[PDB]
Amino acid sequence: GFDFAVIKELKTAASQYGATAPYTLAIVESVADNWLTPTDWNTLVRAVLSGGDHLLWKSEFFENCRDTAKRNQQAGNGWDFDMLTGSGNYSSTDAQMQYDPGLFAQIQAAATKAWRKLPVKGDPGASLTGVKQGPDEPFADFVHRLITTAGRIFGSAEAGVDYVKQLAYENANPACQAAIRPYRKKTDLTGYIRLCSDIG
Amino acid sequence: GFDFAVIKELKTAASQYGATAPYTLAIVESVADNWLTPTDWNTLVRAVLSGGDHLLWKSEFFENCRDTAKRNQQAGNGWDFDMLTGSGNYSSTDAQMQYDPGLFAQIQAAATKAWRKLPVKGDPGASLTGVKQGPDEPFADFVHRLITTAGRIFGSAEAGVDYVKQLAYENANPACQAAIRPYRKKTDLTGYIRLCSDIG
Amino acid sequence: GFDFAVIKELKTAASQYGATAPYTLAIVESVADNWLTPTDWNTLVRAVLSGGDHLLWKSEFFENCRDTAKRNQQAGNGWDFDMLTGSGNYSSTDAQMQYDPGLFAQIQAAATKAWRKLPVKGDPGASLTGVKQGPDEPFADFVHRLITTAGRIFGSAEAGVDYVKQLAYENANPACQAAIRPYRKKTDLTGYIRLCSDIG
Amino acid sequence: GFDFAVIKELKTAASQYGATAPYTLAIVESVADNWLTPTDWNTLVRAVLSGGDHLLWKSEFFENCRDTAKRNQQAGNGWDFDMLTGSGNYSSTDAQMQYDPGLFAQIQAAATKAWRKLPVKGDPGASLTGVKQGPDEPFADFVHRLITTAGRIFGSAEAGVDYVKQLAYENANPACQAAIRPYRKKTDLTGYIRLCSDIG
Amino acid sequence: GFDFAVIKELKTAASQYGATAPYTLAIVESVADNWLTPTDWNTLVRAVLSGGDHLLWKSEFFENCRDTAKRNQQAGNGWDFDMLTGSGNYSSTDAQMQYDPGLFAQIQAAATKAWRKLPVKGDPGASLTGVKQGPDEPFADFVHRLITTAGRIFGSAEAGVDYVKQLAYENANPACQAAIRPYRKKTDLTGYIRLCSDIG
Amino acid sequence: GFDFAVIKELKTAASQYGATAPYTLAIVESVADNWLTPTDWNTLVRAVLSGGDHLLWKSEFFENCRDTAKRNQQAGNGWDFDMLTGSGNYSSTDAQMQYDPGLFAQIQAAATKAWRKLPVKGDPGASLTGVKQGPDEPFADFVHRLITTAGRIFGSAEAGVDYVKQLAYENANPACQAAIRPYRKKTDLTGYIRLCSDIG
Amino acid sequence: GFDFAVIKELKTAASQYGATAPYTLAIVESVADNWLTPTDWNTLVRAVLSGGDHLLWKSEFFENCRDTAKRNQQAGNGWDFDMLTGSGNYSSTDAQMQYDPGLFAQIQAAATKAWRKLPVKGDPGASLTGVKQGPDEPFADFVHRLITTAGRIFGSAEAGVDYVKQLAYENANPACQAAIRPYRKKTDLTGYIRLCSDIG
Repeated sequence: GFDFAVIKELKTAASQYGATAPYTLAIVESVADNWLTPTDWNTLVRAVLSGGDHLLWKSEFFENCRDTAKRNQQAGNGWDFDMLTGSGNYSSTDAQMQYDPGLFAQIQAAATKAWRKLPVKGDPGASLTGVKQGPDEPFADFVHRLITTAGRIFGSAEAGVDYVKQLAYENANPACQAAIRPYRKKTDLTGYIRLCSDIG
Repeated sequence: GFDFAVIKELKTAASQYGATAPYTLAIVESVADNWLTPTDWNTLVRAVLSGGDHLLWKSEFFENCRDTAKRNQQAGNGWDFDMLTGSGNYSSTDAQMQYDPGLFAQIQAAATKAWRKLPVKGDPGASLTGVKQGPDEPFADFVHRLITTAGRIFGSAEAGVDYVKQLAYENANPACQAAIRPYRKKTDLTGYIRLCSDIG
Repeated sequence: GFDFAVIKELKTAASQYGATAPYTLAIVESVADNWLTPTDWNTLVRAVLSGGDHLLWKSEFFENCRDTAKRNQQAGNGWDFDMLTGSGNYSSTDAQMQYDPGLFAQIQAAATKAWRKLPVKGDPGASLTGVKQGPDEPFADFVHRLITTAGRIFGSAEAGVDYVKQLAYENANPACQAAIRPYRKKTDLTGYIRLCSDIG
Repeated sequence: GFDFAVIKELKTAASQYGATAPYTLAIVESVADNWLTPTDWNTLVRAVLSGGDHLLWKSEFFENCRDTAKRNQQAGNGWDFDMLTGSGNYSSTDAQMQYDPGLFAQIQAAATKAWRKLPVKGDPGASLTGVKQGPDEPFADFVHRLITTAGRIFGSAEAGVDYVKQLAYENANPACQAAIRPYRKKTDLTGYIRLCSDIG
Repeated sequence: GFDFAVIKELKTAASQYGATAPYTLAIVESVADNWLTPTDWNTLVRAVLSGGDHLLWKSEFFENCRDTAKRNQQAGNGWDFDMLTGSGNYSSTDAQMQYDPGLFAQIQAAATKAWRKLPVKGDPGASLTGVKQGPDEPFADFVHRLITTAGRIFGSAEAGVDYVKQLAYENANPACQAAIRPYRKKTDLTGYIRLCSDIG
Repeated sequence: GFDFAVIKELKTAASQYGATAPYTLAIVESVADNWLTPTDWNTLVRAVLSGGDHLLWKSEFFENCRDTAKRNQQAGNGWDFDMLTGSGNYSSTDAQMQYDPGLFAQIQAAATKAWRKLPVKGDPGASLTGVKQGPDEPFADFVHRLITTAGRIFGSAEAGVDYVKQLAYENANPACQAAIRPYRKKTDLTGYIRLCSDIG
Repeated sequence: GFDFAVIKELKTAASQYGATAPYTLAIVESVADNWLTPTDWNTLVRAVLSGGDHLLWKSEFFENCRDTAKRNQQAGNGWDFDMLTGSGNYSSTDAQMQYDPGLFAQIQAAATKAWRKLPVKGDPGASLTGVKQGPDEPFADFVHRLITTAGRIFGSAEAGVDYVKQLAYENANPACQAAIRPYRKKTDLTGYIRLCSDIG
């Protein structure tokens, strides 16, 4: 089916998380769940994504998939042109929907393979390590935001380290961080959540 | 074909990088390139991997793939039992090799889908952030090792940050780090490669 | 097949590890993988091993296996003499190879049962607890050697204890141990690998 | 024939020298020596190179070469579609190998023309002017490396100038450069090779 | 067609830039655009160029092109003598114009291949690094001249470096350079264009 | 008709003004006035412009225009392939000129729609806010240049503001600006044109 | 037969020794040992050598050898055109191999005569008299290198003279030469080999 808003949302996450974050490809493959055409899949993506990424993925589609077609006719499928074009001649919606289910397996695998291929820019997440917690904002909630998105981008929650500790420290508001740095070194989450829980 | 050593190597990388590092799944899908049986694929993996991971992936194989079979017979493939068991009745090597190429697409997609599913433990890389550069070891080569594997695990080379700077610092030998910390703060790779290039 | 060198190697390990170390019986059963004659198995072992061990195992073979034959003819196998002698009358290589596969199961089980029976001397590993690390030798590599072989003999890596700590200590070179004992008590592997990493 | 490693090597040189260094195009035209298909030539290059470069060169291939086809049919060749597509309809390996030798001349000229067209990024060589000679590394060998690669990139050995002299100076180790700068100004290669030839 | 003046101009650029500067071969291949005879091409070049270069290129023409003819008759072109002489027997203008278009591809490729081969002297550009800006001449325009021609010869605009900075410095008039050297070190183009913009 | 020089000129303005300045699209649509082929329009633009921009615009041409073709055949035009390819099969110049005038309306609208789509880099005008008036150059003429081009890029003459006042100030020569800043704050164009009108 | 590497090696020696050193012509005549075509001999040499040398030798070949042909037909050989062209009409490999053995004598003599004719530049050996022994390098081995190559170029080992003595002296490292010059004048090889045999 046509996913509209969640597509927009993953595009937003793609610009913040990058088309490499376990998040993004997880959602990719999640949407790939449905028997549907790569044609509109890719029109959709080039709508959210930017052109050359798209057309490159689809050109490598043509190349590798028609090599697969070589193999398929070595095995003798008798296919690979029309659907395995994205749209060959009359793939107008349903005429493309005429997929073989194993042909659907092929097309879905190829689309996700493509999407898997091309590299992201390489720097959409800097915000994570960046400025701080907002001063008025609650601290532990900010830290929770931090570790959750750090798992999102780093790929695991188990990135937490004195690196992450001083990341939160610098990111804490001047009040809370100014309490923590004189508080102790080797200070753990319990100390922070204990201390800075007020407004004043 | 039977990949032996590189399989061993990815298993080693899986215990160090984890079955989440872009490295590991990249190699997974790279090996998935060949028309072959998921049966020996999975026997291989359960040989390198540990059992429950394997049999769980293959049970979810059965479940989701026989739902796919529901759909396939809604479309009317007339298949999904024998090959889409891993081995149904007489999948003895070649009799399994009797795959439909679209059936191969399905099985490869399902295997990689499974492997994609289950979570790693969550902490095979601690060594990265860990002890140091060896004292006798050359420093810049160590740093190169660091950023390369940091890209391996973090998923991008663009993790480098004053975090990574003090990571190298602590990791540098007492000589080089003892030169760098008095040297300057805000010190970049050029400074390190400049300074500590000797033996004495 | 004829394993030559690895047999020699396990014999070496048997004199150092003893025919009790999980290592040795693991390799025993690993070699037992093949449909082959206990005859040459045992000629091989008595070649590496020493006679009375061998002939005793094979005498208990005769005894328990011919009791098994009692049972087999209670069930009525109609066998147990020729092959279940090791060589009865014309077991000359292939004529012995005429094994029943369930007969092979029996013979392999009996051979490994025998090998399992007789006791080792009781002291081939003293070297482990013994003299030291060589002075010029690297320390942490020595310690790694220590814990690996300690797992080999003790049967688990989880023998490591302040016992093992002072074992390494005494075993460390006079330099490193003379650094460690004044360094601290309750000192862990991190401390050792940290300190003694040099040559001078 | 299939050049594998040297292709990898020129790709490495392309990232260091750039697809403009006399080196790179010299090797390009050197490989172009053989009667072979631009199809796999270009698949190869897009394998080493990055996509848009490739497909752009091949699109301009289509454009200019089909203008050439205009001319060819003004002269009346009766060709330019199938081979002069890269693969028109059945250029499957040998069916493409069905080239006319003058048609091969055309295709080789067109491929090299394309490759000649598109511009490099513009900065893969900075290393040349960059950090230094390694301190332990021998100096004159480093200088030799310098002038050789300077010829590689600049296109001639006759770039050597007091620019290059102070380039080597800065690049020399602190020992050798600290000897040379007090040594003299207007110092030539003979002076450097004379002075810094030791270890200490 | 007969290019007269631009040929003269590239010859001038060849004596200043050398028959290696991306400029010169770019113009070479640009003129090669037309279906025409290598005969007058080469008469033209030996008119601008100097003899041995020419006749050497054309001798290697004969050699490599008649090896190509070997191959062509292995493929069976049935040609290579008359046109693939430059003029065999009756190549008098139009009778040479009787080229096959694939034969034209061959001849153009061969001519440009030749021209590509032979080496320049090795030092036509010294003027670039040389004397200075004229004193009365405007400085920034001179610098623009510098970087443009430096791109011409070096092959890229990205040669600009403190080398090029002191090149302009020395090249600046005594007034402007005498202002700049006391002005600052690490001075960029903005500083120069800012300062020396006057006459007095 | 073939516009040559003005095309070059708009390309120059595109690199200085950007393909967003009201100037550039005004000229675009001005040239679009003529019944002509998008084919050569786009060959022209990709000649001045850079490839991916072009081919992207034309790919979106294919996509949206063949959706328009969907609609056209819902209305039943019976067209959209050959001309609405840019060149389908025999669009060789006149055979493309066989456009329907409403088909020309479509193609012109599509071409300008494309050109309208893709984004400029985002920074070709910095010169505007940049260095200054040349010292010898007349001031008010420079200011006139400023406001005219500021209208060109900003899209209106009504950008003039104390921002623009200090822009001219900084841009004025040291003489004139050094007269104006002590002259007054809130100084208008009349003051500047009054004061700095001399040479000395 | 095709000598590849040794040809490369003599070319290297030709650039260092010059095509006059007894070495080079000795190797020339050594290779001339085989009944083979001067055609590929000369293609080979012009591959290692540089063109005008080659074609000049072969032009004088034509001249003197066709004078020899004058004489041959005064004696009435009835030959000298085809083979005594290098390749007359159908000297394609074997058809050239159709040499008369006395004709081979003629062609070999002519080729070596040519090669004997033309003069070397006149200065490829300066290195010999040049910089020094490397400081770390062993001295007597360096001296051995010296006299061996001095025999190579000078044509005899009996060049050794107080000239050669001070050549080695200057060439000795500062240590050894600084020992020798105060050691004695009229010092012979025995003194040097005696003294400087150490490292320190």
